[PDB]
Amino acid sequence: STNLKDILADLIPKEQARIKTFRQQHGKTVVGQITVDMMYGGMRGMKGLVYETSVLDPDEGIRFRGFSIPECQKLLPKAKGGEEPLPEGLFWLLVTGHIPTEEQVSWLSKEWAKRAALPSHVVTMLDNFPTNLHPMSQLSAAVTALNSESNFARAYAQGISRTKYWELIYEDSMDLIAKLPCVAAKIYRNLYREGSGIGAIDSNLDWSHNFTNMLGYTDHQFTELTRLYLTIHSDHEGGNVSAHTSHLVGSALSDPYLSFAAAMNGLAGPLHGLANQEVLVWLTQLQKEVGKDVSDEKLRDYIWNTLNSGRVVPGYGHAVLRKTDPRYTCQREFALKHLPNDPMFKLVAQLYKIVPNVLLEQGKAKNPWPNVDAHSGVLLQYYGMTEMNYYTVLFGVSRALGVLAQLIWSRALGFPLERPKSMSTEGLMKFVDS
Amino acid sequence: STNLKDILADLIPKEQARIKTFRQQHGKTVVGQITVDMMYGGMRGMKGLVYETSVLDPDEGIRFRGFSIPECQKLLPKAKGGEEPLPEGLFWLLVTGHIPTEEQVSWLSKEWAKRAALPSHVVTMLDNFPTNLHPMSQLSAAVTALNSESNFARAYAQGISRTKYWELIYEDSMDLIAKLPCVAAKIYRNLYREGSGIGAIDSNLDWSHNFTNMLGYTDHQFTELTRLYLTIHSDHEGGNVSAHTSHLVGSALSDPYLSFAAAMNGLAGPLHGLANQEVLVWLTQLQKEVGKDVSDEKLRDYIWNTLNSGRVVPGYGHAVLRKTDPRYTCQREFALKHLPNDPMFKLVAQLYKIVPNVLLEQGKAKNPWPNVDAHSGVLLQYYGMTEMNYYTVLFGVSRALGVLAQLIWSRALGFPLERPKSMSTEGLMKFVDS
Ligand SMILES: CC(C)(COP(=O)(O)OP(=O)(O)OC[C@H]1O[C@@H](n2cnc3c(N)ncnc32)[C@H](O)[C@@H]1OP(=O)(O)O)[C@@H](O)C(=O)NCCC(=O)NCCS
Ligand SMILES: CC(C)(COP(=O)(O)OP(=O)(O)OC[C@H]1O[C@@H](n2cnc3c(N)ncnc32)[C@H](O)[C@@H]1OP(=O)(O)O)[C@@H](O)C(=O)NCCC(=O)NCCS
Ligand SMILES: O=C([O-])CC(=O)C(=O)O
Ligand SMILES: O=C([O-])CC(=O)C(=O)O
Repeated sequence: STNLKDILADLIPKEQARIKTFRQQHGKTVVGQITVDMMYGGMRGMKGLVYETSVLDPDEGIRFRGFSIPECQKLLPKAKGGEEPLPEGLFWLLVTGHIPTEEQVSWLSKEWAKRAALPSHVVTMLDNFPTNLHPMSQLSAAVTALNSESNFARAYAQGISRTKYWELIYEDSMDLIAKLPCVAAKIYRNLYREGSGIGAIDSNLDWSHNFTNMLGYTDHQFTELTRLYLTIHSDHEGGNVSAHTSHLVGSALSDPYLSFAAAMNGLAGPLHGLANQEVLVWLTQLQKEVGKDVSDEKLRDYIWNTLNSGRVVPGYGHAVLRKTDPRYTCQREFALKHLPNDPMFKLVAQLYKIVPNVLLEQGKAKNPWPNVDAHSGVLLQYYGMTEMNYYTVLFGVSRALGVLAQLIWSRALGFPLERPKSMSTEGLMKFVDS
Repeated sequence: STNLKDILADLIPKEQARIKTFRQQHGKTVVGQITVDMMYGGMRGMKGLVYETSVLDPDEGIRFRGFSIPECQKLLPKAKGGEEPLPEGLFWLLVTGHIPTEEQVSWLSKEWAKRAALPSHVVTMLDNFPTNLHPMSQLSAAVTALNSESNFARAYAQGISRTKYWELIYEDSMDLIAKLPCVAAKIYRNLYREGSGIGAIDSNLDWSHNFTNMLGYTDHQFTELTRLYLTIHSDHEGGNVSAHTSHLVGSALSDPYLSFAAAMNGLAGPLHGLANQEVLVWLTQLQKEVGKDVSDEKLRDYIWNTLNSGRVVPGYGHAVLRKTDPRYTCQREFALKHLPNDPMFKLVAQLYKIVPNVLLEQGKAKNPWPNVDAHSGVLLQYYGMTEMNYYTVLFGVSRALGVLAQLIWSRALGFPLERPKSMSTEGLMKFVDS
């Protein structure tokens, strides 16, 4: 009806049947080869897992259940006075494969509003943490401590049918999504608002709005940016470190809280969730070095120096993507729509033109075009979100949507423990020699 | 000399050269095929990663740097008045590929004794946690909060050469190993010893002994069991969920603390680190149902019922192993040596004979023989370690040794971000159809 759990109950049998047939006909079909280099090279280009919620196409970028971000911008419900898609509807899409109605999204905002209360042990933990404990650590720790609240963990220990796993996983996932802005906002306030209270959840507000309210912002366009941000960082296929970590830990039947916290520890890594900060730090050094106002000619020579030094241009490139990132494009649209005379944004715009050509000549790049992280920092900074250490928390809150959507499906489809075979160098040499 | 870091500094270049040559000659060599079923089946039998510290051979079980557990029992230094190998020496083996001297192991015990102090924010967090927060959650949270202490995290943000990564990773890993018994013991005392202090580290004691002292035990043979336990659970190749999680999160350059905490969230999962408890719970139900003293004939009929009900016999089977687990064998040896007239152990012994034959006839089993978890609970319980929820913490403290050993090498060898490609069902169907 508007009850997601019932709609999902109807979808699951159909998907189980489809997969069962496909495995019966094509289980033994070879879809790729594993080389020595793939084993040493982090499984690069290895088809490794099934992940239903999103598929990253190298040339066009991300599709959410086969929908592009432009399609999502147009189709997904917006807040009444807003233009930006609500992350609620994105989650509905990832879970159901269907664009929700307005009423479905309204129902979901209300659900998450009612599940958001933190247990007091987690409030205490958060309030006692020192200011020098990184916000991503605080998040992960708190989410792990939330596992006390887990339906799945409790029911599993009492012996529960395999077929009922997804239901408890759904319940925990909805609970975690609900609580995450409260957790995230407590961290922000404890670190940068002298430990002031996060205030009330409003049952008539969407998730992003309750979040920006608890963060202590009121600017309507910041809420709009947050809706966009939370929508587009939500999922990036299954092979990224945070999706894969959530997937792997979850495959051992760790509850959503544990699986998500482990994902956060992966997103905290420099090579996964820190690029936003790296970009902003690089832009700041840029201005410092050549000046806050620059012609396109100087700017072109700086890139070259960067590269000759053997240093990357942050925010350009991607592991699998090979064209401009649609997550970048849509932030650009927001900017030139809402802050086009922003000096930092202008630099971001400038680099868009210049950097691509360079990286080409250099050769080594595969993808000479920008990723999402090239553009997120200047938007956030524009609206007073200046605490760069905190940025990966926003990413984390976003990424819950995609990874938990998929976790529900992994349990509904009965995906088993992920357990590849490892080899040593010595072992792999003898293997090859016979 | 006796400085591990210097010895490891000498080993690394040689291994880099060996791998570089091997990739140049054999990078493009195919070592396996990926099928649709492997993607749906948790990468089962997929050669997925390089993991140097240990290799699980399906027929003989685990080798630590090519040494068996029997070899390890004989070669590895023991405590002076002891017979059981010290986990210190195991860690030395995994790190160096070499059996340490007595003096090397003594040096290592002293190193870990000096690094063990907890920061006060982690003591506070632990002391404030409620009793209904699972010990594995408490561990993971505390380890994550320890990331405040990370050398690697700090140095990376200041820009550090790739070539120096392993050194800071070593430092953090040694620090984490040191602190882990203190963390683990604080949890145990807060949960089951009314929050009494963990008392002092003794700089002349080995790690396991300081650990059993902080746990509040004095029985010499418990310390001996702990040495054995911590040695044999230390590593089980790279494809298990906790090793792989540590490996994946670590590949994003998450520090050892974050990587290990994420591993713990995976070990907390029922299908990875809970089998010990499942076994004990099953044995208890067993006695309850058929009686605490039984002939081998009744016992044989119970198994059958279990199986006809569509329920597993816990502690039998393995994902990759296909014969009796040497980790099982060596606990048996300890038992029939130290507690042979233990009623629970006798049941464990009885099941050894009977269960294998059953599982055979049933067919479905691949491995009809016992794994390590069949045997750990009765040993621990025998010595008063009766809090089953806590058992996976012991496993966790053990598993640090192997996963952190390998983390050092992954960073020394410059292993890149792990990033396989995922596919949807829909996508994988179209892929196959062309
Ligand atoms: C995203 C990124 C890590 C992808 O790494 P990758 O898949 O290994 O990249 P490639 O396979 O294209 O690497 C080919 C070469 O181009 C280099 N390269 C890639 N992107 C580059 C960039 N934006 N600037 C400079 N050099 C770059 C690589 O370092 C490598 O050089 P090398 O041969 O000297 O080692 C890489 O493009 C990068 O470092 N970008 C900047 C950081 C960033 O924006 N990250 C966020 C996305 S995860
Ligand atoms: C360890 C274990 C999970 C391995 O799983 P696996 O690799 O999928 O096992 P297999 O491939 O051998 O499964 C073949 C069949 O034998 C069954 N089986 C395997 N071990 C069994 C056991 N000890 N008792 C009963 N049935 C068992 C499986 O459930 C499966 O039955 P199915 O066809 O009805 O689904 C499995 O042996 C098990 O459940 N053991 C008991 C729990 C345990 O000891 N786990 C700790 C080690 S991780
Ligand atoms: O795709 C990746 O590997 C990393 C990333 O950009 C993301 O997860 O959003
Ligand atoms: O090997 C596995 O997959 C699980 C396990 O027994 C271990 O990690 O010790």
